[PDB]
Amino acid sequence: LSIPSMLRQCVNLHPDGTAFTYIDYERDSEGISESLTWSQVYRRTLNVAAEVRRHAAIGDRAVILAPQGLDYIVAFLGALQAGLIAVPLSAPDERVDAVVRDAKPNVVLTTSAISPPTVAVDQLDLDSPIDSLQTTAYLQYTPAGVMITYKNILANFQQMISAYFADTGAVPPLDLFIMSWLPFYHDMGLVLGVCAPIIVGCGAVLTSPVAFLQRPARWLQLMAREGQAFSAAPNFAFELTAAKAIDDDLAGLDLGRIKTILCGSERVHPATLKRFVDRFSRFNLREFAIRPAYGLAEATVYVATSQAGQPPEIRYFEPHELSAGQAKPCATGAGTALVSYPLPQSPIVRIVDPNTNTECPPGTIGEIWVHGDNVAGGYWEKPDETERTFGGALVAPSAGTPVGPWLRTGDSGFVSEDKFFIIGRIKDLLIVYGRNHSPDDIEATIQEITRGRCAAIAVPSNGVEKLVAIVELNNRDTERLSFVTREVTSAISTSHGLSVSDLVLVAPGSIPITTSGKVRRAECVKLYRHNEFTRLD
Ligand SMILES: CCCCCCCCCCCCCCCC(=O)OP(=O)(O)OC[C@H]1O[C@@H](n2cnc3c(N)ncnc32)[C@H](O)[C@@H]1O
Repeated sequence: LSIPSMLRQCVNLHPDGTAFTYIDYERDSEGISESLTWSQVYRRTLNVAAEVRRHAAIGDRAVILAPQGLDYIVAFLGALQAGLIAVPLSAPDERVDAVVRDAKPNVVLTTSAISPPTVAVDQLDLDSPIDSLQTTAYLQYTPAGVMITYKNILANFQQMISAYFADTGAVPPLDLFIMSWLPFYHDMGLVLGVCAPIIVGCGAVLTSPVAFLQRPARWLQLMAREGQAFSAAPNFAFELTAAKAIDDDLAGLDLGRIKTILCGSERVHPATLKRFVDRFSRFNLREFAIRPAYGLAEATVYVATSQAGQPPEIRYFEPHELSAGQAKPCATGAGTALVSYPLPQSPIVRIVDPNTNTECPPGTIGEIWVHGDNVAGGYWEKPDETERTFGGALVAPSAGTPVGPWLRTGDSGFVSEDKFFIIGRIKDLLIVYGRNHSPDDIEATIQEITRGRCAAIAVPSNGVEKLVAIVELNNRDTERLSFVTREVTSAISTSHGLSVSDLVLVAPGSIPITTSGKVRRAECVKLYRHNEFTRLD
């Protein structure tokens, strides 16, 4: 029923079984380990709940402001245990205090090392020998916090276990262990790192994303520990590992026991997936272990994924018609490549015209709408924004299609042969002469000339959008730069039929990224308009 009730059931069945293991690469370059059994985590969870009962009541919000690590886990788990609506955030910012005022928490859960009462859970006697809600568990973040219920989580996990383990009858192997470096304050990292261990019943090997960025090879190492690994990562993280990994760190590594590596949170590029398998197949990586996965925070986390026992399937479509709005399949190798996503059984996906609230015919591109019990009930204390995002109603629905409520994802997609495809985020698209061009395709054209980071943004000017590209380039003459500017400009002209209004050659690190690495094409637009970039001239 509730995460607290399942944790308590993990303690009954397997008191001394390992639950959470955190590898800390901060002091030692090769990492220091520490593990808790189900008994130890429950005990810390109970102790955090006691200190929280002293400051807040059932229904109050508890903001979690801690670095990655075991203390984050018992802070989050201690909140739900005391019947508080947890609020996972990142440790220090103005957009952190925007949440705090939107959520109005009655307690803050912090660490020594970093009006409402604040608790330092590290300084609490967490190993000292010795209620929950049943609807709203936590908010996932004008800032808008998604309301996630235990019914939301459980339903999504049931949809997940069924799709991810369809070839083994929705039963994961006895060997399974979760491995994640994803941050706990993000959709994927929190459900995979903190919740899945308890709901699934396996242990977790966890670390920080700054440790992965330092040395992306630790990801492969930790996955290859005893058992079958279940992990996840954004697309570019697959790139970063295929690039900056040394066969010396991978000395005598077995990757054949890996069970699932999810690729999600951003567009999945076939080019990136081929590099990953072509490079780590040497160490026995099974390619059907790579599972494209689509989702939103508004759906708890999961919407669709690739078939269980097969490697990712790739489809090909004519690029010219794609911009026109039409998906016309073409021969293998020709046109744009897109990862096929089988239309999910649960939740269900439909492609809808955002202007007429009516479904699109197959091959026609519209907005992705989602329906299912994993879809959240709305945004915390935001009635109007909840109506816009969650109040989707289908006009004259097709046979077998509910009329509502539908979650409007803001993503472009289409169906082709009972498979559906994700083009990209609508507001991030570039419209030029009625055609739609996606930044993921543009940057893929640049990212293969420069092999650095990019961002293809749309700057409005006197009634039209103009293509601007921020191109990170290595800093270590005034020619050579011309060869690159001229190279990329022509590569965008011939591959996309677009003119580059401005190419900003910046130093490495200039483009805004996340902690896991998603390029922030949103800020870039105003950093450009406010002339915040320094060019290599
Ligand atoms: C057995 C143990 C249990 C497993 C536990 C693991 C849990 C994680 C599994 C689900 C992974 C699903 C990605 C989560 C998206 C996210 O990270 O959540 P969120 O931050 O809300 O952003 C969402 C927005 O990102 C874009 N996006 C996301 N996936 C995209 C794609 N495959 N292709 C293209 N675009 C894509 C899209 O635009 C969307 O709207």
